[PDB]
Amino acid sequence: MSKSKVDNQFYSVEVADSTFTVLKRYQQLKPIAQGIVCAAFDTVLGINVAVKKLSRPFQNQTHAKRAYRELVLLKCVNHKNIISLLNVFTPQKTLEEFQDVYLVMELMQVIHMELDHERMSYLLYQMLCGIKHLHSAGIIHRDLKPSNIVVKSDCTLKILDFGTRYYRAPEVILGMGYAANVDIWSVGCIMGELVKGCVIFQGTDHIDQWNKVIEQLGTPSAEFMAALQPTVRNYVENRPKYPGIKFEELFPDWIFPSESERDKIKTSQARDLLSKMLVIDPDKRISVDEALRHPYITVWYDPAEAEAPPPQIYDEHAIEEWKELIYKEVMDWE
Repeated sequence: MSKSKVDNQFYSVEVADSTFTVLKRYQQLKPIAQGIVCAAFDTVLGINVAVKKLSRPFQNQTHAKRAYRELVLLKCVNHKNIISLLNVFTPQKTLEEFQDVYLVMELMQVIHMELDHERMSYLLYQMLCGIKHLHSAGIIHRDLKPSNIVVKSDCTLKILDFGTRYYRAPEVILGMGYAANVDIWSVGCIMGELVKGCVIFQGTDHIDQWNKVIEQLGTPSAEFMAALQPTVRNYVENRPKYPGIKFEELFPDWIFPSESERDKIKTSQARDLLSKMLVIDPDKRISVDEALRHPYITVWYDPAEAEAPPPQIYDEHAIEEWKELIYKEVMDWE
């Protein structure tokens, strides 16, 4: 029983100050503190990938920290709707000889694209699947925005990062402390932007960002303001009062698809979901679980995507302990 050659045999290519020694599957390598990163083509998967070399990551405590967190964090969070770790390998064949770690990542407009309800609800479904998986691995994104989401021509969506002010939730703006559903506010902002064709809350500065929120959604409840630090409450109380604009005025029927009788029902569904995500008070904001079960979204629901279990929940060593810990993480990828 001969072993797979493209997956087990290495070639070297010189890049800057370092020999890149990679599996034969990774071809046409081109360069693009953490380490050197080459773009490549994975001939097995038939996709573009980024190959990152970490040289002697165990040789420094601070480098070891970075390396060990990145390996365990990226392993926790692999999902079809997240830019994921595809492969980890080392050319070296024993703990004693172990020097280098290679990480392989997937290498990767639609705002202003004319979408129908089918495509919009699918993009939103996929965003929510990606956020749920992150939350289940104990990661809150906190920084969701159009410029860290990619869509393929077939409307397959992936989130690029998981560690501007337009997409940040009120509780973050006012520094109240936050839970998972900060990410729901961001989804609301992106959904609003997709439909309305502009940034929903476009503050000229950090002070104006709050003004844009209350101007459109209205002054928040006594309960929300009671939860603020007294100095923050005092500012928020002294703002002019706003009643809020009805979501039928902010997001009229005619800016959603209106062709069929199905479109009319889906527009009410879309606006209903939007009215439950763009809620100032996070205690009253829809959760990711409830959003995935919302009639607008749940037509796409597949346990394999929505309940895709994370391999583990993400939460001072000697040089030789760090080395051993990193190497065992590489050996899990066979």
